[PDB]
Amino acid sequence: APDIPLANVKAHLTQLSTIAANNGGNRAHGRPGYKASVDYVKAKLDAAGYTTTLQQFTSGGATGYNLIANWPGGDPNKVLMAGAHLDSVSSGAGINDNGSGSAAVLETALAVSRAGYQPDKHLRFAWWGAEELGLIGSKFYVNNLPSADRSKLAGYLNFDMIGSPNPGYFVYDDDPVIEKTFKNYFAGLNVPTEIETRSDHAPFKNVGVPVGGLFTGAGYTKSAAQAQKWGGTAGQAFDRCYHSSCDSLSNINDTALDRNSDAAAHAIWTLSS
Ligand SMILES: N[C@@H](Cc1c[nH]c2ccccc12)C(=O)O
Ligand SMILES: N[C@@H](Cc1c[nH]c2ccccc12)C(=O)O
Ligand SMILES: [Ca+2]
Ligand SMILES: [Zn+2]
Ligand SMILES: [Zn+2]
Repeated sequence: APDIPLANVKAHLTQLSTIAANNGGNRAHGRPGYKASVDYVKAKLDAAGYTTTLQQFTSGGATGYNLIANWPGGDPNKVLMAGAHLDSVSSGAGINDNGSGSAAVLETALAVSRAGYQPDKHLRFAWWGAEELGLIGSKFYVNNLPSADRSKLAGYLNFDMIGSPNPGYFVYDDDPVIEKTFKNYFAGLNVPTEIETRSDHAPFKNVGVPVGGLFTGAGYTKSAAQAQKWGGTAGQAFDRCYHSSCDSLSNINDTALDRNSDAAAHAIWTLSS
């Protein structure tokens, strides 16, 4: 896999921050900052050669969108998916929650094209709408994916909050092959991980698609033991600005964002061979 350039990921976050500022301070479902987020991500993907789909739904009286990006080629009967919700809550720009996951997934999809990669499995990336309303966009996608296409899914990888300023390194304990691929990447860095103990992998998991993912923590408090193994501040939240107006460009730990973006690409390459 390539090394995902941290600066490229950070630059997507800067664009999402500007989009929030230009649209009432947020990127929330039913508000213009969400669709403007979608348009930015879509234009990058289209220019890199993806076949993109805007999947529209209505929730709460307002139009929502999922953005689906298929990399042409690969075995149609073995599809590997990776995704991240692209909506924020309306209190702020949602840069860690979940610009961080959205930017890592986008930069990994751009890296495929830059590398001239031809994965054996077909790759499909997704940016979900309306996750903050209760997984509405990912539930819509799974509910509208015919069973014949569901059965073609080899896995779904989810990235929701991966740049927390006081981070832990959590790996979902779901499908064993996906979990081992992420833990192998962190082992090469000599960075320990813990099992993740309510995001867009749930609708996939619940219909038997193998899932996994990465998370750096939200409102819970970092323990003494976690500060000893990962650094940071014991007794403070992993993300002190969770769902807050302060979930801004300042609310990112660059090392966590870099490690989780690189791990995302590692798993996507490994699992699509
Ligand atoms: N889905 C949550 C974030 C979150 C909290 N705890 C998690 C555990 C795993 C994955 C995601 C989470 C949100 O968007 O605010
Ligand atoms: N995100 C920076 C820390 C930081 C907070 N606010 C900043 C403003 C400018 C530059 C860096 C920062 C890091 O992870 O090291
Ligand atoms: Ca990197
Ligand atoms: Zn989230
Ligand atoms: Zn959230």
